[PDB]
Amino acid sequence: DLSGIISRDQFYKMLKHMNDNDCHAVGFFTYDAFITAAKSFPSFGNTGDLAMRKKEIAAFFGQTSHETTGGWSGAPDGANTWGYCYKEEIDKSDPHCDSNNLEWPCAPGKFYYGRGPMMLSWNYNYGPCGRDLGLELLKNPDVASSDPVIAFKTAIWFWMTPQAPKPSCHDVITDQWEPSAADISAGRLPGYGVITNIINGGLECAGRDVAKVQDRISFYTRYCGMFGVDPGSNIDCDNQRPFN
Repeated sequence: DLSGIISRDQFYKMLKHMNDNDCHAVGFFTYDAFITAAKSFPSFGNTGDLAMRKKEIAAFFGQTSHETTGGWSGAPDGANTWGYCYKEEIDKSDPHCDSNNLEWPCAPGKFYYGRGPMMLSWNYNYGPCGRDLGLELLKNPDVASSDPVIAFKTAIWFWMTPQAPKPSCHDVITDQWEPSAADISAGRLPGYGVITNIINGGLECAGRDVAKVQDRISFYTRYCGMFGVDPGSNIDCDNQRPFN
């Protein structure tokens, strides 16, 4: 299974500062929770040859490490060793409630700020995620940051789920996505860049936030080196139009 693609040793070598006193979610994100969560998504890390499976895992941790990073220029061992420092958004002031969404209504008093490795946010994402995971995330979003299995499940759910016009990150990284004519025109080609685009393209790609994109790339390149895989082509999204 996945344990033969990413070992416990590898997991903690990647996330080598997350259990440091300087981080904020010490002991929360465990290797065991990761392996358990991945079982709800059997194709994740299990599609293709060993190099492809390792590249998928590197990409998943590259992106989620950025979403949860505590890194900066002077962080011990380098900024790209400080993934998984947070388990939820620092700024909790906004409930992230779209009261115009009728399918996934906001539960009164509840806040849908970012939680988990992918920083799942908004009632309209907690809703479908909860539906697909068989969990009451819309009524009780806080479970996404109190239970590390649920936390990882929300991240893997995001990774595996197409949200038109977007393919899933999974499909892109496993060479199962065939770009449309519109994608081609927009410079959206298979690679890590289009995964950044799927996750936060509107705020980062087309050169909108080079710093954030470079941090995403820095984690990914580090992890690819540790796994012994090539990060591949189209790693950046500075020449891609955001999806809509």
